[PDB]
Amino acid sequence: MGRARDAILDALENLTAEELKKFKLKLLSVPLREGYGRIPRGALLSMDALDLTDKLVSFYLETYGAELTANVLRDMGLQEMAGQLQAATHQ
Amino acid sequence: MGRARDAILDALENLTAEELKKFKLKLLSVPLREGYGRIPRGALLSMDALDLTDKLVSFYLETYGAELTANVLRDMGLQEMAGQLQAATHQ
Amino acid sequence: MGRARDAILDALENLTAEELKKFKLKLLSVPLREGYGRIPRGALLSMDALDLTDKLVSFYLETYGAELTANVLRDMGLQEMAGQLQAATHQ
Amino acid sequence: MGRARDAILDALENLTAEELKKFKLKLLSVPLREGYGRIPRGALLSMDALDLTDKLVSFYLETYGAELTANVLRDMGLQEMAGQLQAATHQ
Amino acid sequence: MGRARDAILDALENLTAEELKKFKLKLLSVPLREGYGRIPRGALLSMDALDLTDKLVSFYLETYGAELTANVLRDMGLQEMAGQLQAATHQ
Amino acid sequence: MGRARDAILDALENLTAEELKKFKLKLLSVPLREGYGRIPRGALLSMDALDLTDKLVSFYLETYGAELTANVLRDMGLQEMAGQLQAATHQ
Amino acid sequence: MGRARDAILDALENLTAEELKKFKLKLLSVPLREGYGRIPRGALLSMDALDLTDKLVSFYLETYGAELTANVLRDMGLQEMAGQLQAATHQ
Amino acid sequence: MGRARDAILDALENLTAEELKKFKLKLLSVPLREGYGRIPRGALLSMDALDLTDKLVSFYLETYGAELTANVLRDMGLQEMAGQLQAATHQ
Amino acid sequence: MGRARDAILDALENLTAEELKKFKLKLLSVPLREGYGRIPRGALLSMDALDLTDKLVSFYLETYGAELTANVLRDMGLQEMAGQLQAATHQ
Amino acid sequence: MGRARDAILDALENLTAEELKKFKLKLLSVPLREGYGRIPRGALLSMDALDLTDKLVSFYLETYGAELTANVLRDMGLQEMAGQLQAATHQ
Amino acid sequence: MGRARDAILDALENLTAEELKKFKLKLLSVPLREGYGRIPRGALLSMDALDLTDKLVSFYLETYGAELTANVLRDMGLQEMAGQLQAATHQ
Amino acid sequence: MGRARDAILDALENLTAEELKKFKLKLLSVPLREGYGRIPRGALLSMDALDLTDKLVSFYLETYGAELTANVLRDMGLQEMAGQLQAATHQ
Amino acid sequence: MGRARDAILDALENLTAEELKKFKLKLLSVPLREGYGRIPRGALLSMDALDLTDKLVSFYLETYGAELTANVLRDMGLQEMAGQLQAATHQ
Amino acid sequence: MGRARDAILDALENLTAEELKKFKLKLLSVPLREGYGRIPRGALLSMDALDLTDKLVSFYLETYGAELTANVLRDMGLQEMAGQLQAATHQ
Repeated sequence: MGRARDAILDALENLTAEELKKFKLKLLSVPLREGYGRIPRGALLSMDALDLTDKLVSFYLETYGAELTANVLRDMGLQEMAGQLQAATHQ
Repeated sequence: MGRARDAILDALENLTAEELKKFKLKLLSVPLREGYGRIPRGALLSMDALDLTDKLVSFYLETYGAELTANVLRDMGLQEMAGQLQAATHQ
Repeated sequence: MGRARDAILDALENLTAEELKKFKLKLLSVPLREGYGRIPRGALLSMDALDLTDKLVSFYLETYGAELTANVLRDMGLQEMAGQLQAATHQ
Repeated sequence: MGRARDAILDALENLTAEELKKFKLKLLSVPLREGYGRIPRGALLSMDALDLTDKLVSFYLETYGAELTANVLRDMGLQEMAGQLQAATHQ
Repeated sequence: MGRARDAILDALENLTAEELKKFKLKLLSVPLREGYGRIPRGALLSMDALDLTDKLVSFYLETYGAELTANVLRDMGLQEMAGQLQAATHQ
Repeated sequence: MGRARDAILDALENLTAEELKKFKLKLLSVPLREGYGRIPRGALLSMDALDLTDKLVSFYLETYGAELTANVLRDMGLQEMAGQLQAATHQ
Repeated sequence: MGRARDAILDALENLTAEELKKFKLKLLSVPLREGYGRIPRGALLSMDALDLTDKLVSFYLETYGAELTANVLRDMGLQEMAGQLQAATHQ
Repeated sequence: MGRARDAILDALENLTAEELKKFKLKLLSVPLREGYGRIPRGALLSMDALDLTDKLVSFYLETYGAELTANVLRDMGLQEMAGQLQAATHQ
Repeated sequence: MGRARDAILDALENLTAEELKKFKLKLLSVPLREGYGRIPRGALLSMDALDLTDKLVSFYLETYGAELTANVLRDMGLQEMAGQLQAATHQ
Repeated sequence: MGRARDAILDALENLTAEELKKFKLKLLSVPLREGYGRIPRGALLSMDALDLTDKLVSFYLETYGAELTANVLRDMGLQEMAGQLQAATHQ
Repeated sequence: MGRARDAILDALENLTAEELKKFKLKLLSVPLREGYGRIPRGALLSMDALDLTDKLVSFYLETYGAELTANVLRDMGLQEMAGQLQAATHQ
Repeated sequence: MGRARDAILDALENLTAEELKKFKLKLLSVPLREGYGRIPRGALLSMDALDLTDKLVSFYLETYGAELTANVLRDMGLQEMAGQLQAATHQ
Repeated sequence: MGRARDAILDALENLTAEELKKFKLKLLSVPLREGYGRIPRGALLSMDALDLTDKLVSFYLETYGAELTANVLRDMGLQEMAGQLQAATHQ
Repeated sequence: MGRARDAILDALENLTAEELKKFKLKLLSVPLREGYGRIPRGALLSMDALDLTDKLVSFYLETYGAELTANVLRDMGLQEMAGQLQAATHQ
């Protein structure tokens, strides 16, 4: 399958346990493109990094999942991680 | 068949594992109108969200099931899920 | 031949395997009208849904069989199936 | 047919699966008045609530079955279910 | 013809498929008064409730057949069917 | 014979034990085309993926079965399995 | 001779024993045209697929037997069975 | 059902996790009036507020449960929470 | 007729299904006196408690059957049932 | 008679009960060569490994039966049993 | 039946889950007087309090079971529980 | 009959359910002497300790069965049960 | 049978539970050579180490199974385990 | 059974939660005598004191288990615990 399920993991494994919670919280209110669902709170507020990567690639696709992860990471301040994620996904 | 069973599921999936137990506990003593039975403790304290919503639409009807869920949600404090459920059910 | 043998089936085939046992158990102690017999334990505690519907329409007639099934279902709390059966049989 | 088989069920469905095992274990050593047999251990440790109620009303009569169930429930601590059982059976 | 052949039937149709085997097994060693033979083990372990009632009223008379059935039923614990049999036969 | 009975399995076998339960639950309320029946609740809430795909292709036709599976899958959010299901069935 | 008895056998042989019993049950109450008899309960609830096919082609004619079988199959939900049955019998 | 099961919960959620342990420890030696049992240590030393209030209303009744909770709360020092509990319970 | 066919039953109904299989397995290799045969594997590993008691009293005798059952029970650990069987058989 | 009926059995006994169902399910939709019939669904979904082996060698010949079994095994993923079957049958 | 199976439970429900593991571990190497077997490690390291007390009264007798439990409890340091057990058992 | 069927059982009942699975898995690849068959994977991965001992003594003889069990036990690291089996079988 | 099913186990049993999930997640997107299937997501995200080794040697062969496990272990960082697996497999 | 499974516990129960990790880590590289296996990292880094003592006495024997524990304790600096372990085990 696509390798985008790995580039996301390498991006979410570099987050500390404190800013992973911030990522999950901001995932609850980020604007979404039409036709895509939103992860429910009950599952979102308890997943670890691996489950979160699986769920992100499941609800969204490779391209949109990577793009959404990059946008959320950039909006919360982390610039180098979003940059390396975009570098890994685009080429 | 009515879509009110999906609305309850969308509201019970936004509760974490902690206030789901609180919801189930509050369901054991909430006042009920006449002609409706009460879910026994033996099964109530073990269902997850899916079993709970199915069982709620089983004992109570769609309209009363949604109304009772909204009442219990307001009673325990959550005004956002209750408002979402009212919006989904009424119209 | 009356169609009431079908409306009962649609009510008993929507019960889970656990609550079918509850239905059969409650059928052993429900009050009965005069002139109607009671299903013996040896056969009742082993029937599946289809045999149960056949025996219910055999001992009790169409109207009384449907009414008794609705009463037992409503007594054990299941009001959606009871209402469905009442709507199907009354008209 | 007496309704005491129902009142027992409402008492055995209102207690969790963890303490149903405790009830069945207490049932192996509770003193019995003369002329009444004891449920064999091979089947007593595998029955769920429904078969337990049926077996209790079969081995012991309605009055003594309800009395024994109330006594066992009181002995193991639960006096809410025991209280409602006594209220239902006596009147 | 005496009605005692019917009452025994009403006692053996309330026994499940597992208690009927226990009844037939106990019938091979129950003490018997003088002048009455014992059912051979070849046919006893293969007949159903109806054949069992017929042959019980055949070997033993109506009064002794009912009394023996009640005694065996009390021996294995089931004192509800035994009580019903006594009530039906004595008066 | 149509090969899309194999595609549906590939979509139902990629779901975890928790979201398969949600799929079965949402299959109880999805709108249906005229002339197509609804799977009874008693058997639907107990079958696994293999029985589910067999009965999905049995009750509804081949193309409609695939399309309904895709509709339900997108409704609950999973648009990765739904997309590959469309890719398999359409061409 | 007509080959409709082959098409009916093909339709009844591809459905499991569980819904075969349901088919035989609904054959007891399906509406019939005037001049056609009803299969008695004593034989209907015991015959297998082969005997059922033979007696369906016996009591009713080839055309009416096939059409009634298709009607019963659609009524009980299986729309794949009836489709191939009508395809075979019509041409 | 009485609302005092909800009054107790409101008392056990407004006290911190450090003093919930103190409450549970004090519950192990508080004097009890005759006829009432004592919660075993193994279960008591592990429940959270929801399980604790459920089991408090289970072992003791509505009135005695509320009274015992108020007694323990005053004993350990918290007078505001006990006063709130009396205000909720008595009227 | 000897009552040892009953006491043995009381020993084989007071042990669970996981101990009955162990009893049957150990009955395969227990030492036997001369002149007594061994139950074949094909039938022994399939019969339940009742058939086991009957065939135990058939192959062996009353006294030897009871003694062998007690020896197997004590070898597999259960001392309470073995002592009960001793008390029942010796006097 | 060829021994190829054994090589199939050695392939159907080394796969678990969960994936025997998947094998039987894919046996209902695998493409078939001209002149060969399809096993009826009613009997397919109930046969065990031995009955399945006999049926496979009956409907299809030894060569085509082995080839079809290998193809179905490779399609469903298991390429360890498929290679073993191919090695056993080809030489 | 003796009440010793009741006292042991009162001693095993009053100790935490952390030290129940210690009790079960100590039970694997405690010296045993002759004529009594040792509980196998496979089942001993998985039972809860109820199964443990049933197994203890099964392998050992009432007197020896209580004495051995008290000895093990004193061995690991818990003196008050052992004193309670001795007081309940001896008189 | 030899006692080696018991010494194996005492070795397979003294190891937990987690490492029983490891034992069964290692039994699929252990080298075998000439002329001895290998247990098929379908039945091996589902049987418990009792069935495992029975089939171990069936496929392999007493001497080789005990030797193979000890070899597998030392292979998977358990030097205690293996030594106990050595002592039990040799003398 | 090849010993490679044991080399893989020693590699998968020597890594913690937190990184076993990472291994199973990386197994969902690793490139595969042509002709080999992919483990379905539903079963892959639930099996433990033993089932994982069994199915790894099932879908892939001895050589390719070991090679794929080594490649995945190398990719996710663990160089010691991959080196040990390569040393065990190659010679 | 030997008492050395107790002394080890008394040596591992006196370890703080921090130095227990150091003990388990040094257990991964301590040299072992030939014929003894090494505990895998998967379980070694998750067991607490009780499972660790059981595992040590299982993989190694009484004498070697005690000796290895003493050597590891001396290596990591803790001398008084090693001394008391020697005093307990040797005499």
